[PDB]
Amino acid sequence: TAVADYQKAKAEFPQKQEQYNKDFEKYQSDVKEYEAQKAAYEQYKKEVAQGLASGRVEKAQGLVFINEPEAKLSIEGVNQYLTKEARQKHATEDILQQYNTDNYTASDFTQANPYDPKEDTWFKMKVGDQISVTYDNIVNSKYNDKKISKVKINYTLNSSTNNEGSALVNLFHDPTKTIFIGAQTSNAGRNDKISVTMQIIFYDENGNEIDLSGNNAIMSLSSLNHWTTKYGDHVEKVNLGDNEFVKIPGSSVDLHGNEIYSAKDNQYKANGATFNGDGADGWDAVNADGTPRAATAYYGAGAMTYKGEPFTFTVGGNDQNLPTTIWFATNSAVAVPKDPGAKPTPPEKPE
Ligand SMILES: OC[C@H]1O[C@@H](O)[C@H](O)[C@@H](O)[C@@H]1O
Ligand SMILES: OC[C@H]1O[C@@H](O)[C@H](O)[C@@H](O)[C@@H]1O
Ligand SMILES: [Ca+2]
Repeated sequence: TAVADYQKAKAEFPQKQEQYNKDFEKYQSDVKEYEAQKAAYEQYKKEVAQGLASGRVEKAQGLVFINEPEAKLSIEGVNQYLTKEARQKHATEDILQQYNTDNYTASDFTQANPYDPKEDTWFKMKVGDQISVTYDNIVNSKYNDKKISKVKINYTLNSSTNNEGSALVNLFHDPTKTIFIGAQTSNAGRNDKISVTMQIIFYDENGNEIDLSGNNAIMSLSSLNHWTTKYGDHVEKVNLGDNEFVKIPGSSVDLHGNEIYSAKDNQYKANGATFNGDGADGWDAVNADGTPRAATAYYGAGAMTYKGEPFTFTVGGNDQNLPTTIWFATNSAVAVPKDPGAKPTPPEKPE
């Protein structure tokens, strides 16, 4: 028994030290992350408490526009819907290949919408051609206690990364999930981009457009990834136009001119990021509904006071042949720093 115990402890000890080593490196990593989250949270709590500009996220928010799972689509200005057959044919493909516009041909598109208003719709957008999407059956949303009955979003593709002046769009029937857009990156040199200008109009129950001049419509501009690898210097940017930037404390995202983005890589700790974006517990992890999985989502986020005026998102920087994609969603779910909990404690040294 003493022998059994002894030989087991001896035999297991190498493994226990291996695991200890792993757990300690994790602890050291976790503490840097914890300190960062804690710093961001404390600054956020201060800004809310003291009424600094970033506190407007909690103090000025009159918009509730986060979950509209019953919304249905009415679309004007789209000429090239993806056929159901083509959608089906690409549904098993990896996301990048799904948005590789080189893998679609003209026979994959039709001028007649095959999608029910109640379902996510796929189409090719064309550079310069504004589309107008009306979303109604809006059940959960309001602005300053005006129930929202309908939302209209205009979208305009300004440029693409492909050489066809086009991008493939998955348009969510839920307007709070917005748009998933992508195209092949046809050219080398990382200087092409997908750029979409949008404008969102909310309507009240009487069908009138809602005046946002009370500056209570705080909208998320989350998941502005910037990664830099051998495969690209991929940067997601928003030009806020006449809307106002709301800085998220601790965020990698800041104002550079009238564009917001992360000036440095915010995707890989290996590239200097505070948090990794990738994986099920990376800062950029999302549910199918687009809702962040991660308390650290603030890190790749900004926000805006949305004044009802156009804004433009852009993504670009991929190397040639790596399709450029962005799920761009804006809604009232601003990603702010959250309570990181207890400081992680070092693991017990096995002895
Ligand atoms: O930035 C747009 C969106 O990108 C997606 O990853 C998710 O739906 C959100 O985290 C974000 O709001
Ligand atoms: O890390 C995953 C990310 O991929 C990017 O290409 C898209 O912009 C994001 O919306 C998503 O946030
Ligand atoms: Ca993103």
